[PDB]
Formats: sequence, structure tokens, C-alpha cells
Amino acid sequence: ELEDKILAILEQHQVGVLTSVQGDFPHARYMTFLHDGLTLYTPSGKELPKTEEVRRNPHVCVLIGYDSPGSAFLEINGLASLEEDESIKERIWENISKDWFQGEDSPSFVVIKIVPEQIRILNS
Amino acid sequence: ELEDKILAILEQHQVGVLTSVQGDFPHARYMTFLHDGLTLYTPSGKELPKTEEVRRNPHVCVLIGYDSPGSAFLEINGLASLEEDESIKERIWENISKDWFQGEDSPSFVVIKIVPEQIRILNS
Amino acid sequence: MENELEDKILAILEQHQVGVLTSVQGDFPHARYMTFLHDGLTLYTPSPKTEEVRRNPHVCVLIGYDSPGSAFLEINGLASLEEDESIKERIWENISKDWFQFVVIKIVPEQIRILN
Amino acid sequence: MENELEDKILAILEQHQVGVLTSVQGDFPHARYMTFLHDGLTLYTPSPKTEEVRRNPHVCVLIGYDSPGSAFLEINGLASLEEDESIKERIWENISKDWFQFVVIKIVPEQIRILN
Repeated sequence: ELEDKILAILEQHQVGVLTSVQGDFPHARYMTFLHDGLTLYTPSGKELPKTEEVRRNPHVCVLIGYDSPGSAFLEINGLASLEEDESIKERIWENISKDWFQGEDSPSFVVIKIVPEQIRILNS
Repeated sequence: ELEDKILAILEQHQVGVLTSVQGDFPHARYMTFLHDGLTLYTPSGKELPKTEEVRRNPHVCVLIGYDSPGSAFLEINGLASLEEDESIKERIWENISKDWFQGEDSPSFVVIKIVPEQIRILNS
Repeated sequence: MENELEDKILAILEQHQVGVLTSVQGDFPHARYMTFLHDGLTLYTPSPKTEEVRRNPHVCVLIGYDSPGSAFLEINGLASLEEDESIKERIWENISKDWFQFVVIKIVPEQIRILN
Repeated sequence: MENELEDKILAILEQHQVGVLTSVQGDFPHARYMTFLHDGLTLYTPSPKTEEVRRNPHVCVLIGYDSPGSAFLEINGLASLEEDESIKERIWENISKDWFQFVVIKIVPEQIRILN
């Protein structure tokens, strides 16, 4: 039922905090997360700093689900990589751009895949 | 304080239902709304049906703010048009694509501007 | 998988009682949140004697959008007034539980899409 | 408008007590929700005697994101342990109201951005 609770929190939240590392510096940013099961996906650009951070250090921490001080939320430590499956990239692209998507594609578009290694439900 | 309540609901919600008209048919769709004061903006593509609907009939109805059966929400009847100010279009583009934006632009991108004529707070 | 589809639609309907009912009056759209009961794919929803509006039965109903991570239904159909007293009573017994004691719009679907 | 900027930052801090504190241990990021007090732009947050971690004072703090329609702060600074007992007590009197009775991390900012 633990997965079930994890999934419930993921189903109800698409914004989270990604913390990546640049040498000795943490970088925290708010962004949109899609998920497929316990796998997370977040959009990026080929030239964006968060993309280069991930290429050089795959260790990321995601916080997601904190609505108010009483919200149970997730702390996810995982390994991030750039999604190479073109069908997954196109699908995510179409989901992200659905309000305006009319078949264009974006060459600089990339997807950060996050494979969780540890998931803690906090404030449960 | 009525505006203040309207704004509070707009500040806390970016997804709403747009209802447009195609001849004698209503079309309802969920989508993302940005606002500037009581003016609403929603992204679209030049060739999308909702864009053509608006070109031919500017009368739209937006429902926004319904979280649960007890939520106070808004019913907005307004006049929709395609935003022609390039700086407003680019700004909205940058806000929408911020997670992946790296300077590209999208020729098919358009912005639907909605000027409210009537706003009712329901379930207050 | 016409049967898995039917099954997914009924499931969404069985698990949701509130939807969005949209219509058109003249060249003007209208939208409101409504409480919906269903019999199969047919929907029922409860709602001046000195005024009349030109009837347009074309409606669009959105049901099931609970979270951004929700599959929901877009239903295009024809709305009419339900006159059967037994049906209206069955609706009252379901929508008015503590009350002891009224129009019902019937929506027959022509097209149903599961959107995500 | 260095002064309107300072003013907007203080306002965000004055109106928010919860933020996100991020750090790095080795080559691994850490993130947690924390309760923050502030003195001007300086932040204070309360938090095994058989273990020690290699100290990295580089932290990133996000404060003020309340709704998607929120301007918030990204603060990059240096974290340290606050040793002043008077300060620690002032923090306790603000964070522990019903209690009658403890480390405090001090964050000095090096860069602050208002993001939207």
C-alpha cells in the first residue's frame, strides 16, 4: 500500500523541486514532472544548465507533494539521465505542449528521466 | 474586495475550462490560463480548432477554480481574440516553456486573450 | 476492445458525480458544474415561467478530471427534459437524501472520448 | 530600485516561514523542507554523536512558492551553525510556542533572485 500512497501523491502533483549538483554546489529548481509508475520525467533543453548538470552528475533529489504544512509528501533520491527513446520523448512533448501542439517538433527538446533509488514519504 | 476574491482564485489556479462555440455546437476544453489582472491568456496553435472557433465567434465562457464541491469558483463570460502584441506573445511563450525554453520560437504559437465582460463567483 | 472501452467509460461515470455541462444560446456559450447520475452511457442531471429560451439540444459534457493526472471523458450529445416521474423520483432519492419531499435534463451521448 | 528589490525580498521572507533547504554531501544532493526565521536577509533554521559528515556550506534555499501564481526567492549562500545562545533562544521562543523548555543553521546569502 506504500507504492499506492506514493503513486497517489505523484498522481496529484505535477510540480516538484529538482535538486541537482554542479561540482560542490546544489541547484534547486521548481519544475513539471510526469510519471510512469515510479519513474519520473521532466522536460528540458539541450543547452540548459540542468541538463548539463545531469550529464555530469546523475544524482538528483526530488521533493514533490508539499501543498501545506500538513501534506504527506515525497523525498525521492534517484539517478537522472537523458531519455533516448524517441517515442517516449515525443509522447512527453505532446503531453507538455498539448494546449498548442500542432505537429511541430523542437530540436532542442530533451527529457530528463529519473529512476528512483529511494523514496521516503515524509510528514505522513 | 470582490476583485480581491476574483484575483485570489485566479492566482491559485492555472487550469480552467474554456467553452467556445462552433456554429450551434459548444466545445469545452481544459487548458492553462495565465492572467494579468482580470485579463486571461491561454496558449494555442494557429491551426488548432479552438483558435478558429475564437476567430469566428469571440464569445467564450471560462470556469476556473473548482477544486472540490465546496470551492468558490469563477464563471467568466468574455470576448476572446488573438493577441497581436508580440512582446505579450513572447512573454507568455517564455512563461509556458520555461522548463525547456532556450531561445527558440515557434511560428505556429498564438495566444488567446480573453477580456471579461461578466464575472460571477459561484459557490461562495 | 470495444468492451474495454465501454468498461473504462462506465468506470469513470461510476466514480464521478460532478461534471461540466456546456451549451449554446444563440451564438453564446454557457457552462456550469452539475451533479450527474447515469444509466449506462445516458446521463441525468437535476436543475422563470415568464420566460423562454430558444432550445439548442447540443451539449458538451466533461466528466472525470480530478487531478492533472486524470483520464476523463468528453461527451458530445443531445440534451432534453426527462418527463418520467419514476426516473425523476429515482434521481431525487439519490440527490436529495435528507429531504422528504424539479427538472431533470437527460443527456444522450453521440460521441464519447477518453482524454488524458 | 535597489531599495524596491530589498523591500520585495523582505516581504517574501516576512510572509513565509517554510522553505526548501538544499545541500550537497560529496557528489550527492540533499533537500528538505525547513522552518525559517530571518534577520534581514540572514536566515535561521532549527534542526548522531557517533557520526560526522564532510562539511559543505554551499546551500540553495527556495522560499515563497505558494501557488503557481507566486513570485519566490532562490537564495544561494553559506550555511553554518549558529552558536549564540540568545539567538537560539529567540528562535525557540518563535518556533516552540507551547514548550517550556537543538541546533540552528545560519544561512548567509551570496546571491538572491526573485523568480516568478
